[PDB]
Amino acid sequence: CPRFLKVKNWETEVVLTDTLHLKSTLETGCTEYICMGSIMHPRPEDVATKDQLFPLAKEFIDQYYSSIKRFGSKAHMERLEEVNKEIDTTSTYQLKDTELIYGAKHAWRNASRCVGRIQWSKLQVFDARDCTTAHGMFNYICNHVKYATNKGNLRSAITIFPQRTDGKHDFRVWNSQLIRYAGYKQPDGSTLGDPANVQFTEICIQQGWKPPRGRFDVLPLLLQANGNDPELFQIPPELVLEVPIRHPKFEWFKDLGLKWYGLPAVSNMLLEIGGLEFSACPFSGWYMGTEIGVRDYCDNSRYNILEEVAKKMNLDMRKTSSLWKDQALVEINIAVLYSFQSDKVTIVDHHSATESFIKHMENEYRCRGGCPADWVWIVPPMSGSITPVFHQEMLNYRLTPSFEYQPDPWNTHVWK
Amino acid sequence: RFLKVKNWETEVVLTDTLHLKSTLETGCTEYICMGSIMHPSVATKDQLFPLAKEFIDQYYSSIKRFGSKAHMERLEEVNKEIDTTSTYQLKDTELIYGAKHAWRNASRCVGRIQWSKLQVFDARDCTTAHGMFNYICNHVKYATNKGNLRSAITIFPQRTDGKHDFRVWNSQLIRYAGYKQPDGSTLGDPANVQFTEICIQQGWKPPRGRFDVLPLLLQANGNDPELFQIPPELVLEVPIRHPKFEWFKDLGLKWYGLPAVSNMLLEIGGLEFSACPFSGWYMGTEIGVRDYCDNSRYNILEEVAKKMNLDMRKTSSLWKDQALVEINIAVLYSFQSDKVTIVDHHSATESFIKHMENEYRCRGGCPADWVWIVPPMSGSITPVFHQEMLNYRLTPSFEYQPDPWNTHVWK
Ligand code: HEM
Ligand code: HEM
Ligand SMILES: Cc1cc(N)nc2cc(-c3ccc(OCc4ccccn4)c(CN)c3)ccc12
Ligand SMILES: Cc1cc(N)nc2cc(-c3ccc(OCc4ccccn4)c(CN)c3)ccc12
Ligand SMILES: C[C@H](O)[C@H](O)[C@H]1CNc2nc(N)[nH]c(=O)c2N1
Ligand SMILES: C[C@H](O)[C@H](O)[C@H]1CNc2nc(N)[nH]c(=O)c2N1
Ligand SMILES: [Zn+2]
Repeated sequence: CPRFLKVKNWETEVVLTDTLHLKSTLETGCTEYICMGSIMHPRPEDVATKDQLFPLAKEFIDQYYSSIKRFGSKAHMERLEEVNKEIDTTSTYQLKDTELIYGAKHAWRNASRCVGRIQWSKLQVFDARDCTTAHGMFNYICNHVKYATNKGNLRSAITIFPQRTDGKHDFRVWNSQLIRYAGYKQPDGSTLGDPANVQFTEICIQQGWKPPRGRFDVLPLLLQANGNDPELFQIPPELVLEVPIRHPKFEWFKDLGLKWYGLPAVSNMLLEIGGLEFSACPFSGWYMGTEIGVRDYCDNSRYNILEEVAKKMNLDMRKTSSLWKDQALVEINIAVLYSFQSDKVTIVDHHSATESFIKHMENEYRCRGGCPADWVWIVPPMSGSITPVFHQEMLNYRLTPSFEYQPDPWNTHVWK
Repeated sequence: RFLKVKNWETEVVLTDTLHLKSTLETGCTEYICMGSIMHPSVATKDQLFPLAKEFIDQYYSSIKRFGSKAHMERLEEVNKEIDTTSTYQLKDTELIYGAKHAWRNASRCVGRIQWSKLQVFDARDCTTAHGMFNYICNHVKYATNKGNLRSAITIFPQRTDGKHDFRVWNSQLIRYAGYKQPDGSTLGDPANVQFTEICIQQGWKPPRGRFDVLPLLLQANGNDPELFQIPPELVLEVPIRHPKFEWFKDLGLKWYGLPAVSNMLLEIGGLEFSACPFSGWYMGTEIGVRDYCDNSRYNILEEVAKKMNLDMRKTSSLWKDQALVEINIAVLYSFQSDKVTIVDHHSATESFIKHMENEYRCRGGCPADWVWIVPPMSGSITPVFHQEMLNYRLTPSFEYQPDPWNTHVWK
């Protein structure tokens, strides 16, 4: 593998040099003869063996002591020996609080698909490894929601529940995000609410949830502790900050009855640190406007509102070459940013966010020797080429600590 | 192994077997993906015969006569020729097959539903830049067809020793000049400031306007390049106006109807065709987003947003996004009103999805570069954004080559 790789920005001519790729530890899915860079995702009994765990832990511990400028120190060699004994006697080990915080921040720093990583070192880490029950998980999650929401001055945070042991005692949040809206398939084939969440909604209903059957119903939490069957909990509604969507010019936009929640909090990913696996680790930041205004609202398989907005805008919808879809899409994203800013709920537009990411990427190249980035995900879903990331070459590779995908828990759970 | 690609909007899953036929590299490895790198980085008789044999085999497999008498005789024929000349010449049928398949295999091209409808002009008998100019004029006239554009490619003689290359020095046959001003800024098209200066330095008298059609700069058989003015009645242009903003025409904008890329290399069966201008018709965003609104291109967003009286102090007003849509409405409206072929990015990406379906069914796959296929605006409200794609390299192909003014040893 070549030692220095160059990436160029075709708009500014800036050339950056990447050496950090030499530290990559996992597979991308690509080969020498095929590129899988647009593939979205390129056994539960199996946990890391002693022999697998030793090198992964040393690699992380080494990285941690190098970061605090104590590599090779007495404290470094003693921590190595203590970890090695734990793995020897118990087949696993426990991270120190300092290492847990370092690992979580670096999984975010390493998340190649995240345009928001300029913030990676300002992450509030909540240590929930003492949790034993689903009620306890509910408590930790409510506190997380309240802290991160901060009455609209959102603060990035992660809550980390106990790590995997034998694979039969996993902690899991069954929700894909802490706050999402229910979706309901009707007998006639139409959908009320968010079509993305129909399957999960049906699971909640089977578990006993009584659905209000509206368009914007906050879903309950479905929480699994220690491998037990999951349990339902209603998030207290005063903890769910929401924004009604209105438009600065179009007085009729409010009459569409749209709203969205303030806190994006992904809850179905796995955090890997030093070979340890944290299967329940909900983390939250704040929104980029297009996540709501382009994807959530205008995806055909989501709320799919382009049609109705175009009608109320009295656009010619007969020919595609009028660009009526594009024109309505901009107005919708204007409304989303206006409504969040008016209510003083943190949000970032796609111009500001991508401009910050370029500055972040350049700094990471300077101080760290690189910045893994997934162009397919970094470039926003509208107006791609009038953001600076479109013209920026990126290298994608997988560093650890990392956030990973994991199978949906209803597909693997053994019901008690 | 068989590879699956999913459309996350329609849940259609296609199965790729065609990738198993590739042997050229992508630039990625198991540990690093270079899918967003623009260019991830003179044969011998021994390099040349396996390449020739592979291409002959796939041609005779394509015409349902694999292992036939003609197939066996063509292989032996090509064998003797590489032996005794260090190269070989393609039959006419093979030239046409190879050129259509280079287009078919172009992973970055969203227009490939048209790939088998390509007019192939054989220019392998050309010897001088005057001959190149004649062949190119005939291409332009045929492809333009009074607005009813027709896809075409003109293929000049192949590389021999690398010292006698035919080259079109222009990056496209029709482009507008760019002028580096005294006060530091740029008049015209900044993409072409360097090429324009080379044309001036070679004797071209520049009109110094905003849309000055560049001359052709043509190199035959490795000689110094020579300048030629394309006859203006051959250059079809469209004044851009808006269907609702009557002030838009006062911007003074125009563009040319014929996109004709002239700086790429065509590779067929180990042979290299360093001059092979090819042309189709525009997707509107190529003009309305990239050519007009790239920071390093015509950069007209501020001006348009001014005349729209948009609030420009905060990025979160999305004033850039509003002006961008209006510019692209004007381009599509202007070409359509003048009956010049153009396709919008919704229709084009929709056609590409259908093309992918066809290729998976009849060919076992379709190499496709998501980074290039997804249009530069309104990405996720086009169907290709939600379509998983596999990128891999098949030959015959179009390849990049160095700019001639970095190689050419003058005399
Ligand atoms: C603080 C403000 C943040 C912003 C503006 C932001 C922005 C984004 C956006 C726009 C995406 C693409 C999402 C999509 O297309 O649906 C994304 C993905 C991602 N973000 Fe960030 N993010 C933020 C905070 C965080 C935090 C706090 C973490 C973890 C601690 C994180 C980790 C990730 C990961 C792992 C992904 C990839 C998700 C996947 O592959 O499915 N982000 N982010
Ligand atoms: C007929 C209508 C066609 C349409 C609408 C079309 C559309 C496009 C577009 C939009 C691009 C991306 C260009 C950019 O972003 O700057 C592209 C790339 C490309 N097209 Fe097509 N195209 C057409 C015809 C053709 C033909 C006739 C050929 C060759 C015979 C061809 C070969 C290519 C190649 C090689 C590329 C990639 C260029 C590169 O890698 O730098 N296309 N096409
Ligand atoms: C912290 C934060 C802030 C912010 N503003 N946005 C964020 C977006 C994500 C995010 C996006 C897309 C995802 O996957 C879509 C998918 C996958 C497979 C199939 C269908 N769809 C997932 C999967 N967990 C997460 C994660 C964290 C974010
Ligand atoms: C046949 C046809 C029809 C149509 N409608 N559009 C077409 C666009 C291209 C096309 C686009 C971008 C390109 O690369 C930009 C670049 C590279 C390196 C450095 C700077 N810039 C090249 C490389 N020549 C070609 C090619 C053919 C087209
Ligand atoms: C097929 C394609 O990979 C898929 O639609 C991806 C494209 N890029 C994306 N980019 C972001 N940020 N989020 C997404 O969900 C997707 N979806
Ligand atoms: C850095 C990146 O590869 C570069 O900007 C690419 C991105 N995608 C593109 N897509 C198209 N269609 N045309 C382009 O010129 C580019 N440029
Ligand atoms: Zn790749």
